[PDB]
Amino acid sequence: KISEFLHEEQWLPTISGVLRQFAEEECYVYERPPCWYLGKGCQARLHINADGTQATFIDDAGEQKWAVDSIADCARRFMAHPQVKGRRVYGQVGFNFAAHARGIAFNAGEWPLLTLTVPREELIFEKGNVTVYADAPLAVDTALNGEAYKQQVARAVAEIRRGEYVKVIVSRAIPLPSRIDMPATLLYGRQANTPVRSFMFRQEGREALGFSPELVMSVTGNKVVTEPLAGTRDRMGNPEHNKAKEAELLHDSKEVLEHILSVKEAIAELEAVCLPGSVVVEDLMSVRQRGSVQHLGSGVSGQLAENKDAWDAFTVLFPSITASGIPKNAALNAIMQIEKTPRELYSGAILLLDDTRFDAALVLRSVFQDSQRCWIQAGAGIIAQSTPERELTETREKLASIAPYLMV
Amino acid sequence: KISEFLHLALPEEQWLPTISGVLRQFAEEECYVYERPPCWYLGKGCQARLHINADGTQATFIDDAGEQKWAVDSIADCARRFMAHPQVKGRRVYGQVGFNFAAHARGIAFNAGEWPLLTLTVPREELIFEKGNVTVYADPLAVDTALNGEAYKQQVARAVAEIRRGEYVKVIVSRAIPLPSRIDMPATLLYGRQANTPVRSFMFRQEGREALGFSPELVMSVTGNKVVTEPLAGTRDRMGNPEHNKAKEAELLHDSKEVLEHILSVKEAIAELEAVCLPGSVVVEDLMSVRQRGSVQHLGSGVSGQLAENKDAWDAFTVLFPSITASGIPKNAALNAIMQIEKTPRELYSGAILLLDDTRFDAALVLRSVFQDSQRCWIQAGAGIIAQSTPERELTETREKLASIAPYLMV
Ligand SMILES: O=C(O)c1ccccc1O
Ligand SMILES: O=C(O)c1ccccc1O
Ligand SMILES: [Mg+2]
Ligand SMILES: [Mg+2]
Repeated sequence: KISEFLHEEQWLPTISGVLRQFAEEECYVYERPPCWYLGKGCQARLHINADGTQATFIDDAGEQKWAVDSIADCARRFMAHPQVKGRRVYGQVGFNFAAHARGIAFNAGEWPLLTLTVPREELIFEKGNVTVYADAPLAVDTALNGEAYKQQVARAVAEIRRGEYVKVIVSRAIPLPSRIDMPATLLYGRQANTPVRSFMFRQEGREALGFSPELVMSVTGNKVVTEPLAGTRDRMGNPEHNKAKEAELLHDSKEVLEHILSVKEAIAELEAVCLPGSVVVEDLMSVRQRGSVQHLGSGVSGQLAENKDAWDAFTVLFPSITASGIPKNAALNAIMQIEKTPRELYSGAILLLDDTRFDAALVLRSVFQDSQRCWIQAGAGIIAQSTPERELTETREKLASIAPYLMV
Repeated sequence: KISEFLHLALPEEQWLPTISGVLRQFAEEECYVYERPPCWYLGKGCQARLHINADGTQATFIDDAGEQKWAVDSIADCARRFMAHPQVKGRRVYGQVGFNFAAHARGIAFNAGEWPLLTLTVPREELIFEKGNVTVYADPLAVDTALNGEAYKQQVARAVAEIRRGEYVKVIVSRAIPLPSRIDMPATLLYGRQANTPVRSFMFRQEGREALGFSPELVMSVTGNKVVTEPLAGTRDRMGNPEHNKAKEAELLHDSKEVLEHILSVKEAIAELEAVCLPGSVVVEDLMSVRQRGSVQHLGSGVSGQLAENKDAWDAFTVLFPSITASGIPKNAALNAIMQIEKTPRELYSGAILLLDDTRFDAALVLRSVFQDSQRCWIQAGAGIIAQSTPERELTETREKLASIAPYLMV
């Protein structure tokens, strides 16, 4: 039921308003051009806890515990539920969803593995209008702790060269001196970036926001698309510098090899769920501009096989190859061996599910805060040809996409 | 034309021998051989020919009514008029396109060789062999590949230095190996084929010029509105045991120099196809997998597209040719570097062989091939030179490739 219809550069500020006017209440914001989506409150929720041992459903009638033998079956059950079907669903998928779904052992973090929410209220910004439906920057030193990171990379490089795996994303968490103003970081960060999706979610005393550089996955009807980005240079100088960096990226043998290794894995992943011969690269290794950095990017698509749904596709595609590694399960393991803080939502997914689409954005270029931690996180794809010093610099170039725009 | 069908109760072992035995009987008549599995098409004589001379200044139609001079304002239009000729419609057409067709099309200045730029021929008689049946329509040289390796190395060095100066990104530098004698074509076909796994095989004789070879890649295939191109680039040997070969395969697939050399050419192929296709129809159906080609294995990708309404197979061919994998990047600068660096005309080397029928426009790249005319008898092979290339490796590469033809040349 459409409540109001008030008649674009005011979209940004309005969302902030909404987040503040109704702060300390649960909110989910998602940008998928030409629209913004803001959901508020909670009419139904599926919550999977940090170690994947409890699935909780909540709606107005109360709380239920659902059998959690398969998180994907829980997600399917939620989407088919009477309180849910026909409604837009805002979701989040933590990094360790992969290990849980994969029968890989893992150490649980603090954040949920998966949540899906039908909001009580919803604003939609489109065609210089909004539709309502109802029932002070901070300085961040991104060099600190550099040497420990380069050791982690040198370890990864040793493991690859020994043949333990081919690629792994090693990331570093940078703790922030104070909690940040999320609505103001959103506004200020956004104008600094050209992301494929933006998001801000506040739920159960935990907050995350970011400018997603790529899609994990998009499903429209029977067509599945994934969008691996891998291979990076800065775009942090004048146009001349940036354009020389673009040509350099296109012709650098290390960056190109990093890229193609991931596209070929993304092809094999889609092949596991798609009709034979339907998997094609629609865009091969073009440069994508993402704020402080520009990347090689490819679009791969296929047609889901008859016995495969968007959740089967999501479990194979998750996490992005470009945020985990190759082969995926060995990389996931190396990540849990090498990294010392839980990724939580970092390298996970933000979801928007509605009548026409399953949309899943990769969680990078993002900032996170709960009762215990406030941090940003960036990594780099490590291959046999990686240099620890260059990969450090790469994380810093990526961190410059979010870090300068953290408002206190 | 009158036709006859024969079932030969011949074992597989004897099929290739029978074909080259028939070729033997065509003695010194003009003829055209093309293998596109499951068939071998042999054409004999000439009923109708389009001839484009070496400098691209004269187009001639020839049939039983005599010679007619056509306007060379557009080779593509000439080729279109020939296909639409009453003499031609409904017949398989055997074509050859010389390296210099590129430069000419692109209004780049070239030095003409002696071979025609392009010819298309409807033969007078035809034989089609397919799995032991035939349909008729009627009315050991020793070659040292190391010799002169030093001169080639300097050509590679010069290309590399030119790339490092930013003149172009990639160029194929090739070397011609003069041969001691004229070769026996039917015996070369027979021995050379069973040692190769080419996309197409060919042999032609026309107006005192001959060529034969085992094409490793298809410039282009068009059936109806769908155009496929299959760029190959990046090489290792497969001259050893299956475990040596499997090692070389994994090594090819993960070598950053080879992977870059491959993808640079694929993206050029994609951009070329996009100029003549429906927006969004150009996709990569097969990304960078290993293809086995006799003495060598290569990375190949399969790219496809849907032709736009204002464009035909002739339009696709003009943009797709020569193979980026035979010229360079950017194409025009690479064609200029090849003309300044190489000392002999390529003629048909790195050109195309065409088989055109009702359904299809099939074009195979001329590499792994042998040429002979009134003046020269030679083989030829090159290598894709990028910033990372070393002259020693690239010489070795030309020799790995030459080994698909050199060992099988018969007198
Ligand atoms: O390492 C990269 O080049 C990269 C770029 C974009 C997204 C994820 C990545 O690992
Ligand atoms: O240089 C190569 O590896 C190559 C391989 C196949 C065809 C053309 C080529 O240049
Ligand atoms: Mg990288
Ligand atoms: Mg090569």
